[PDB]
Amino acid sequence: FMVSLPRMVYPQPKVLTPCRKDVLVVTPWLAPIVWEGTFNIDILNEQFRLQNTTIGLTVFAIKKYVAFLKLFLETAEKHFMVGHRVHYYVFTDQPAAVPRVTLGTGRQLSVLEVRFCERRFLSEVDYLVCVDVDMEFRDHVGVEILTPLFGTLHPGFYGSSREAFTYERRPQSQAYIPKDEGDFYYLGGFFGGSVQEVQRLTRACHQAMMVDQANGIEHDASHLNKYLLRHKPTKVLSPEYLWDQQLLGWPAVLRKLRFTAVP
Ligand SMILES: [Hg+2]
Ligand SMILES: [Hg+2]
Ligand SMILES: [Hg+2]
Ligand SMILES: [Hg+2]
Repeated sequence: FMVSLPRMVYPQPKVLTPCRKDVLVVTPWLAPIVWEGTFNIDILNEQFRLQNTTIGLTVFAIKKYVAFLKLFLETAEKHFMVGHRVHYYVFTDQPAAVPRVTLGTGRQLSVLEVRFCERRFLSEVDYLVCVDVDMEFRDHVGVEILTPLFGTLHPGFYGSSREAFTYERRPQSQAYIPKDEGDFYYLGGFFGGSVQEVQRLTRACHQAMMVDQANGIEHDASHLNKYLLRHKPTKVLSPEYLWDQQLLGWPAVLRKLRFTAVP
């Protein structure tokens, strides 16, 4: 049950004026492709606040990567889902090395040591967002991404033909994608969706990985890409949501760099 939106004043959408004339803003299966300019965040924020949405943000910070947590969480506090309930889950082998970062109200952090758990996510959050920790939020990352299942366009392949995508190409692998298949090349550093859809993804990925290991063949990205080929995501994030400015600059087609590699 979705309650009524309030009165809001904003510019009328123009049916005969395309949103962007430089990029694809919807997939062939009618999933939006989220670029700056495609969304009114005020409408979306209302929609998700009225549902009292809670978002889990999972990071794995092992060994030397704990060094990146401080900048990651600090910048998340400024840019990630500001205004909504956020639950950080930091998986680490060094719980004591996790920095004390000050969190805004309605936001919490759990440290989970690694050397009825998945069940925990189902009762605690509505969506899960899984990302790499050696990263920095530089601009808005908000509820526009939220959907049952989403992937993010790999920043070095978003203009490439499918032949050039570095999918798994060996037929013996469960991640195998032939040269004549593939919609996009998704990167493993930013994906998510509902808790249910994310658990299905990681479960299917874990089983495919074990089958490959059993067949003497050896990763994350290739399996994610196979999964999202066969289970089309309900939104697709533009490379705004995972960029490397040192490696790729700031091209015109990116009006914002939201989430980036660290110099
Ligand atoms: Hg638009
Ligand atoms: Hg995750
Ligand atoms: Hg992840
Ligand atoms: Hg996966």
